[PDB]
Amino acid sequence: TRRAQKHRLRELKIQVKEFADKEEGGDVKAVCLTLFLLALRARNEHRQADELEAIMQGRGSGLQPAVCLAIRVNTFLSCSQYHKMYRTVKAITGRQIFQPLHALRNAEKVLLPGYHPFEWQPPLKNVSSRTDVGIIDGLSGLASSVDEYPVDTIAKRFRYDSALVSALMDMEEDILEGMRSQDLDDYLNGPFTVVVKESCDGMGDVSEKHGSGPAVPEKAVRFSFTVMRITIEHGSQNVKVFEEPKPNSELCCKPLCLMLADE
Amino acid sequence: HLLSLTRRAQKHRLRELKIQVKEFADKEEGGDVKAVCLTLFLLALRARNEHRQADELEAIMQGRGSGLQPAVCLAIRVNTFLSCSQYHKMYRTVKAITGRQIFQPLHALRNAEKVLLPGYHPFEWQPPLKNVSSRTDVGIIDGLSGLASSVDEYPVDTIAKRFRYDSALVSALMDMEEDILEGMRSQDLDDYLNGPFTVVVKESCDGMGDVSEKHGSGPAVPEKAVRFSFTVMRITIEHGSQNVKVFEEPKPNSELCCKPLCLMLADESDHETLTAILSPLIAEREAMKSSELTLEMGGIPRTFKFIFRGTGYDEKLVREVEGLEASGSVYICTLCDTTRLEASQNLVFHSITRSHAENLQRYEVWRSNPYHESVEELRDRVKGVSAKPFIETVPSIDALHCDIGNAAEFYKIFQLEIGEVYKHPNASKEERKRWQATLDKHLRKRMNLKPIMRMNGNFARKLMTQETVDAVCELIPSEERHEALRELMDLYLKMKPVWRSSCPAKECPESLCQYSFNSQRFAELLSTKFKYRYEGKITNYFHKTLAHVPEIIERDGSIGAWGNQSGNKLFRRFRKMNARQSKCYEMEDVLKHHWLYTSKYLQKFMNAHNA
Ligand SMILES: [Mg+2]
Ligand SMILES: [Mg+2]
Ligand SMILES: [Zn+2]
Repeated sequence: TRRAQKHRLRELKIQVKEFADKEEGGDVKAVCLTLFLLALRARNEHRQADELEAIMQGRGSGLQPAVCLAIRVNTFLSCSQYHKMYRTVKAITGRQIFQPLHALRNAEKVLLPGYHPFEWQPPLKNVSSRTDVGIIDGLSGLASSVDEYPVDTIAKRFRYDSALVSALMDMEEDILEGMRSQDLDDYLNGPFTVVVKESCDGMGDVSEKHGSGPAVPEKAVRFSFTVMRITIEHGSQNVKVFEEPKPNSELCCKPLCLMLADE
Repeated sequence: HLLSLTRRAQKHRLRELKIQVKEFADKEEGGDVKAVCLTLFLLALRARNEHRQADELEAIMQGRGSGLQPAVCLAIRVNTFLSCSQYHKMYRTVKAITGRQIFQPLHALRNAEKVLLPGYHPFEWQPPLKNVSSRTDVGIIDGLSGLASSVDEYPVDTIAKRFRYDSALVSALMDMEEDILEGMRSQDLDDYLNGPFTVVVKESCDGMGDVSEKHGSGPAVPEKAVRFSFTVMRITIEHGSQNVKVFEEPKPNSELCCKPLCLMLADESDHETLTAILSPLIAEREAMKSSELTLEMGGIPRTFKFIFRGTGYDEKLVREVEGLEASGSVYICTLCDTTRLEASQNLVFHSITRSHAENLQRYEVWRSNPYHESVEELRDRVKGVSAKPFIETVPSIDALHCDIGNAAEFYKIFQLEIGEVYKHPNASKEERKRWQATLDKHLRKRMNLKPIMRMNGNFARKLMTQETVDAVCELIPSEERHEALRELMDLYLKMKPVWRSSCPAKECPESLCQYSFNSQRFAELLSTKFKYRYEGKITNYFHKTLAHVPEIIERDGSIGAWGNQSGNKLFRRFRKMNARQSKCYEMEDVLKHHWLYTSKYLQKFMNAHNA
């Protein structure tokens, strides 16, 4: 019990106390912690040593909902099985480490375009000033009644300014880091210059028809954009505060609209 | 500060302290530096009244904290349909964003899944088990069992992968070890108690329809698949002379308790390949029927017996593997030798007069024909036996077929009673169609029901109501017919709980009683009041519901059910998400995944959140 181990190790306790008062001057905590960690790492059990170091330094047990949403999107996970795994881990570990679908969807709708405000010095004629709208119909109010031109291609689209400001907002951290690295302060103003490239191409067969075989050669198309250069001109010359490492990749192709129409 | 220095600098500064601690350890405890360091650190941590951190440290050292034992992560990965690459990505991402290793690596998961696959734990048998190898570290094997695929032989294109029967049973027992221990502890029994454990096991076999994954290119091949699985139904033990059920399955006819033996790609109607694949399993089963397993699961030797019951066979397969004709025979009852003509006359008075030995005898008589009789008389003397049986089957029925048959009969009864056919000897088909349309419109207007020729269970359940028969009888005069229909509906609703309770011996024994009485009353009412339905037609489901219900109850004591599209979707998901190519390792991988999915250990670790 406690009394037995205390009676058996009081000598070691007072010895470590004297040695810490002589060397560290009343720092038995750090001495014993470092000794325990070194022993556990020499025992070739670095897992428990790292876990103890994390739980003693003050590292959080759970994680932010943003990382959960990120891994859920990058692993192609549904909602039912995700909730199943969440509740299973919460029941096994006792504590809550992951995050339910509520905060996940909250962070999702926060990150989606059409959330944070912005403005334009010109009035931007033929464009509304509303700034809380995201996905809309790609038909743009095209009347498709019985007495008009037949059309059935479902199309969805973002707003160009909305998607643009959303991309700028999610790359704000990277461009601020670049500006801090390129011998520049933080209280800087523009006018920043952003080079945006546009691209669009078809997809081919996107229909997994299995009812009777090959039914229709349904072809789709996507219109997208990509940011690959952000510069600022201060004083005389300029400095490229952001240059895309590999723009010809399938990870920075910000999409605008999707249509189920032939090329 | 000391916490800011690297491990190298801290080691250089505390070498003397470490030497003193280790020499004290080897001089007092005798080379126990680990335990003395743990105790010293725990005391130094508790010296500042840090009981929360002390309890967390104790939980971490014990391993019951944020460890995520490889079994739990394996269950998660196998249930959420997670591949190896995506799981490794998630693991490394969480480890980098958290710092600690909360999940497990891939090799730990491989070890955890190999410790559960069949052919790992040792076992033995009291009999030598002739014609069976004694090797005990084999898992997935080719289901053909030394085929003859040479070019000069009968061609066959199948991929059969199977586990060994004894290996699968030992794996299932090692899986349910904890469950049976908990059960015997809850049943007020000693922790140490040898066998023999009477293990009643259910046997089943059914196809999977279509498992092809061809996106386009037209309907190239049907590619029909088929499986063969078992399910441990119950375990019983005795203390002296009195028996006591020590383990009973909560959901026998479920999907999470389907332990698969073999998986192959062959048509169910393909008889020769099915026989060639299932002969080794039948041989193993008949050799194990009279053996004694010995295991060391609970630290002490435990003996095991087995009782096999092949009740998981549908009608299409029980009319093919048993030797009878598929569908064109006059004989319809799979228990009695009553013809279709005699079944319409004799309703309830029957008995089970079929077994495997008598079927073998009848097939031998058919083959030899020692009496030298004509073909028709020989056929009606062998009671339709034409093929040789090779699997001892125990047929059974479910409530769904019974109720749909009763409703299909009552629908035509309503049509015949609304058409006034008792006064019209010969009617016309168009007049009967007009009767049907009028009845459908009246029902849709009063009861608000949607008629359809395609019959199912929901239609039969919603049609069998007292309000329905009242609404369809209030139209016809001569209220004596109304009273007859009332008595018929009353007898039906009194007989329903017999097969709609799953336990007549405990749920409703009074309903089980007087069954023959009410059945005879119903037969007398049908043969006297409704003396017109005798057209030489009778349904086998209705015959089994009338006659062979009490015998099945006395044999087993339950009916239950069989959720049609249940296994095919799971097989397709396993074959698409987590499976290999080459059509050779694909079946092994899907079988391993299905076995890991049907494990009681992983399921218990999963559904533990309800507590
Ligand atoms: Mg192109
Ligand atoms: Mg079937
Ligand atoms: Zn019968």
